Amino acid sequence: VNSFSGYLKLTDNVYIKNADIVEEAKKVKPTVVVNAANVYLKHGGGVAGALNKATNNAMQVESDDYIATNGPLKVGGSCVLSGHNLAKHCLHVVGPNVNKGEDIQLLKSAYENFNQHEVLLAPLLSAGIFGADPIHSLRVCVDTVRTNVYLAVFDKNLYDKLVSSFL
Ligand SMILES: O=C(O)C[C@@H](NC(=O)c1ncnc2[nH]ccc12)c1ccc(Br)cc1
Repeated sequence: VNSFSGYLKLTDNVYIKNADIVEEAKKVKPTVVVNAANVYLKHGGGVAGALNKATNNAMQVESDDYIATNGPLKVGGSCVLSGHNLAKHCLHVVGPNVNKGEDIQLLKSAYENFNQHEVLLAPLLSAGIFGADPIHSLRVCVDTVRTNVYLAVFDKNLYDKLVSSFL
């Protein structure tokens, strides 16, 4: 038993809701919240900009130190950093950004990072400003992630569509 509430069950291990991941995070304090990161951990907009804003820019300060030490992530890769006031940990996962021309097949590799964590609150990778089809991101998620994933979908109209087209 865990503390997520109002999610619809899509599969044995994937759940979905219409929620603001920032607000869901501040209420659940999940062990892991997933950031929709880029390779530079520059959290300017989308989910990343919102999560970072909710941390009063502490996420960005920590991220800049990480990059200065380690260099950029790989597309499809991830790193674990602090969750600040939102979670114990933030898993920064880089899905491919279609608006940069990155290979959508890397989306499966991105979701594989979720399997290193028993339970996660996450957005749909490569959705939103990353330019991928969220219905596809959902199919890859379901077919790749084996751990328990609680997906927060900000847009109500999209949430209803994700639901009604799901197989
Ligand atoms: O859910 C959606 O509409 C898709 C969109 N999501 C979010 O912008 C999101 N999601 C959850 N909480 C949030 N608070 C604020 C934004 C937000 C998205 C955009 C870019 C990438 Br890359 C991946 C996903």
